[PDB]
Amino acid sequence: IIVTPRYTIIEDGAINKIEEILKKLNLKNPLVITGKNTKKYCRFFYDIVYYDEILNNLELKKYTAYDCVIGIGGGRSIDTGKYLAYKLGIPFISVPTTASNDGIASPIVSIRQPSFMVDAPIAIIADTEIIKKSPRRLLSAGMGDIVSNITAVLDWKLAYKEKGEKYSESSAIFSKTIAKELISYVLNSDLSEYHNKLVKALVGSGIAIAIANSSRPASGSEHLFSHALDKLKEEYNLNINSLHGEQCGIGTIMMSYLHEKENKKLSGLHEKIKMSLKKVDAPTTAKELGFDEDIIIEALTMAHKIRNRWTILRDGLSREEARKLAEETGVI
Amino acid sequence: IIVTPRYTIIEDGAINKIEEILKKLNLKNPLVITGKNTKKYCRFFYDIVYYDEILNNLELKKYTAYDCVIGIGGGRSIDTGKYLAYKLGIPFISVPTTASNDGIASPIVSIRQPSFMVDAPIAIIADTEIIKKSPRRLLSAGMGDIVSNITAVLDWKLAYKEKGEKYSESSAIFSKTIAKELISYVLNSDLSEYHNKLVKALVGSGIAIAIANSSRPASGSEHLFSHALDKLKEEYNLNINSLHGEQCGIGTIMMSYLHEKENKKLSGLHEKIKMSLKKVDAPTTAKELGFDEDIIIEALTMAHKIRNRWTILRDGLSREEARKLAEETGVI
Ligand SMILES: NC(=O)C1=CN([C@@H]2O[C@H](COP(=O)(O)OP(=O)(O)OC[C@H]3O[C@@H](n4cnc5c(N)ncnc54)[C@H](OP(=O)(O)O)[C@@H]3O)[C@@H](O)[C@H]2O)C=CC1
Ligand SMILES: NC(=O)C1=CN([C@@H]2O[C@H](COP(=O)(O)OP(=O)(O)OC[C@H]3O[C@@H](n4cnc5c(N)ncnc54)[C@H](OP(=O)(O)O)[C@@H]3O)[C@@H](O)[C@H]2O)C=CC1
Ligand SMILES: [K+]
Ligand SMILES: [K+]
Ligand SMILES: [Zn+2]
Ligand SMILES: [Zn+2]
Repeated sequence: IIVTPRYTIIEDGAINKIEEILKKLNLKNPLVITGKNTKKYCRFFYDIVYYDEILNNLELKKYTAYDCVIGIGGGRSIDTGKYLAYKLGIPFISVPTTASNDGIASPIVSIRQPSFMVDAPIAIIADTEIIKKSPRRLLSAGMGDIVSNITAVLDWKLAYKEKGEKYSESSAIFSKTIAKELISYVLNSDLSEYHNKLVKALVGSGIAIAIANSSRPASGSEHLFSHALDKLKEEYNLNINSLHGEQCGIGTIMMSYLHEKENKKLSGLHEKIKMSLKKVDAPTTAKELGFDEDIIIEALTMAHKIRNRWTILRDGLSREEARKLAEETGVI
Repeated sequence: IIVTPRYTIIEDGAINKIEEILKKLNLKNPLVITGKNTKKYCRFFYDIVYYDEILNNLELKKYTAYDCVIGIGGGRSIDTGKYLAYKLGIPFISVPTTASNDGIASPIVSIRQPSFMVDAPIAIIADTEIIKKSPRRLLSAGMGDIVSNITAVLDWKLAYKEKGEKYSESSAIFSKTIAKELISYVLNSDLSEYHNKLVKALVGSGIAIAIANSSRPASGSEHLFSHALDKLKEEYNLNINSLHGEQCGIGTIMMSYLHEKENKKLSGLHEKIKMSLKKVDAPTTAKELGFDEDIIIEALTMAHKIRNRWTILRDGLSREEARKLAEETGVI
């Protein structure tokens, strides 16, 4: 069984179409989940809750009256609403106020690792006028999440070839081509439609996940690396507000380089990815990202263990190989 | 808006999931539309109506009570139910009993030309046990409807290039790769999962249409050719039981060859397509299809006029060109 969105809207002023969509879906009493910084975009009568409240106290019969959940804001607002909808057995509507990650339209819940699959949101309502004005850092981070499809798909193919893992060529090429087109737009344009093209790309990626019934087309080694970084932040109680997308971008730079070494046909791939990220002002080094080199290296060595998913990392990098990789790609 | 299916089920015994799916969609009063040969698969107590009977006297408050339409059967049952759902402003559930064309999951209504866009079905319930047993000719025809994505996409790229028509690389490559995968499966395997792979491909193709908001990834000059054939059958009152997919398959052979003349990198594409069609016993010649060579030639010369859609046919083939084309590809 494949669950996809029913409705997808990407346009200026889309936020005003919430009610139209609810009506189309025969829904009447949403619970809105949002953030403190995004509450200003919530202009309607519906009940509103902040994702903090929910998160501190998951478990509930408190939510009995709602026939759906609307997640408005950033990745965490969305992710939290998605999870909540799942727990309540009701549809989820995704209303991103930025373009920072591919959770927007994905069936993936990433509240706490390990992440799991639920239903894709029933609707995606992406107001590009709001998104255009979101903090630049979040838009830049979104690029990180998109370029990662490239290594995710490379890693998927690899897992197919070397471990006979189940693979779909048509899903993979869809996911990959989304990334390719955005890279090529970023490298050849004035960027005046970047926010638009980025949100379309992120939504496309979520659909790819749904259709493949797997995060494989959107998540591979580069994501393992990012999760490792997250683990280490928590562990060492580091105070670094690096974004998910940013970490994935840097991850992709390095993992694309590993794939390049083994396959001369991909010559210049890692450079092109790095360039695309620089062009939109996403970080490409550990220093810009806020991390000491030892954390990057530790994250690399542990990345293959984060999940049971074969990638170009294979059975793992040594500290020495990790250091080399990170040096050669300019991450440190 | 992009409107896509919500639920997609492709598996043995899927027909028994209708109740479950209706419940998930909070739908409770369907009208079932079916055919005389497929009524036997309607094992439920819903109201049932035959498409032919609805088709003659179309235009209605007879149906005010239903909250959805379920189309069960072949292309025409589905196409009729889809149309009806659209007229009533209610969701359509698609329940194919064969795999004969891409109307299964598409937002296209093709009752009579010109065909138009509506909503994608809200659910696709494809029982591969039923479909496996459908008349072999219909399964063979389905291949015709799949390979046509290749020329459709070639024609789309050409319209982008030459007329600046709106184009999506990621949708196009998805649609095209679906066809490639299935061709490759057909040429490499024992065909024991062909029905299953075919249904998945046809559904994928419908999703591609939805996502592109256009029939472009799935319908080009080859489909024009097929419509022209249909026009001529009606006009000369020919009694030829040729299927839509069959006609598209042969169309594809010829249109590929036109693309080949201008782009040598594609050379041999049309022969591979021909081979794939032969491997599943779809017709590849006018004689197998049931037509006289003059009808083929006339259809070719009129195809570009069937709709306002720029293709490799451009402003049209002369009868002499048409004959050469059909001769050079072995169609006549
Ligand atoms: N594999 C993974 O880990 C994935 C995880 N996710 C989920 O996404 C999260 C990351 O999301 P991300 O967006 O990167 O980070 P956050 O959701 O933490 O967002 C960062 C900040 O940006 C703010 N913000 C968002 N939009 C606007 C706007 N228009 N104007 C002003 N501020 C805005 C948010 O405000 P506020 O405080 O109001 O929220 C938040 O404070 C993860 O933690 C996870 O829950 C999603 C995809 C993949
Ligand atoms: N581009 C286009 O123009 C497109 C058009 N269409 C629409 O679809 C139609 C073509 O559909 P297609 O399926 O090729 O042709 P039809 O639906 O006309 O015919 C299929 C025939 O097979 C029978 N049948 C189907 N499944 C079974 C089964 N499991 N067992 C026994 N018999 C079965 C049907 O029965 P029954 O007689 O009971 O119906 C029908 O007689 C077109 O006429 C058009 O309306 C669809 C997609 C694209
Ligand atoms: K991604
Ligand atoms: K097609
Ligand atoms: Zn991600
Ligand atoms: Zn067709």
